[PDB]
Amino acid sequence: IESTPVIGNDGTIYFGSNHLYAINPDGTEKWNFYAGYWTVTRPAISEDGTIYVTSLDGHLYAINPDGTEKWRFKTGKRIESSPVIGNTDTIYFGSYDGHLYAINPDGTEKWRFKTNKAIESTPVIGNDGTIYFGSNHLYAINPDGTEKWNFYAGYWTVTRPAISEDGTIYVTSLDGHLYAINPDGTEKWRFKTGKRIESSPVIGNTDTIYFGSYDGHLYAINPDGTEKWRFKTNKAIESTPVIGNDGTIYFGSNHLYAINPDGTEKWNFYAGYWTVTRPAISEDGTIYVTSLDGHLYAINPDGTEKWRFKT
Repeated sequence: IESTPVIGNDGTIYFGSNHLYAINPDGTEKWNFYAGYWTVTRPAISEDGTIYVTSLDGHLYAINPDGTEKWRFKTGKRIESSPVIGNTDTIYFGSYDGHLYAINPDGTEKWRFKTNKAIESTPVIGNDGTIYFGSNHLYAINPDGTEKWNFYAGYWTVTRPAISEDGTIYVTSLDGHLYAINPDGTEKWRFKTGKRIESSPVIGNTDTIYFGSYDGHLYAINPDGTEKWRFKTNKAIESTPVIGNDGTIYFGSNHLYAINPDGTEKWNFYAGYWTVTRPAISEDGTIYVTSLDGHLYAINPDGTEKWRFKT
């Protein structure tokens, strides 16, 4: 499976399925990290430049900025959860054994927090260091490894949360709700769509909350829980949207869509015969996406192709 591209602070683009490629912004290959047949996730990158990915066969890899392996942490259990960093360089990821793992920067385990469901989603670190993850419900964990609270969207699984500047926590649920949750874990409001949601919410522009639906619409929800607009496409939106520095809302599905803050279409980018990943956007405004045959595309802000890369 191709991962969402990630842009390091220095502009390097990291992408790939079971190889981790590091690409310079001019489209040349910098290095190639290979860990075996297993897909690795999009990386999280620490303040000191260490690159972390999880592999499907249960490793957390720490990789140096030149692509050499620094260490590996082994669990022997499936990982679909992409790692995140917080609380002074701690690395967290979810396991199919049901634990949230916390790993120290030296590759030793800090703690593991047990749950009764596989954690398939990416954890989220709040400004106060709370670690959140969505699975059979929304879990909030303290940095010390103790439970802070749990929020239930009834019976149904929820996505990883988005957290606003004012501390509101948002998740979507499989049955089609967007939930707004207060910092203390109590429900603020809910918004119903009546169709499946697998897309996670993102916040941008004037605290607006965006998510995709299996009805094929991109939804934009005001912070009071009322609908701002919906944008129709011909295919379920299963991936999570992305907000650029100019407020454009992007999402990847059968092609790459760019939507203006007002809900109108900005442009469409097609990657030939292939569906595409979630995009990444660089500070200079270049958009990156991978097609499912493994082409990394660099796309200018106006929707024209800047370059493409496949090894």
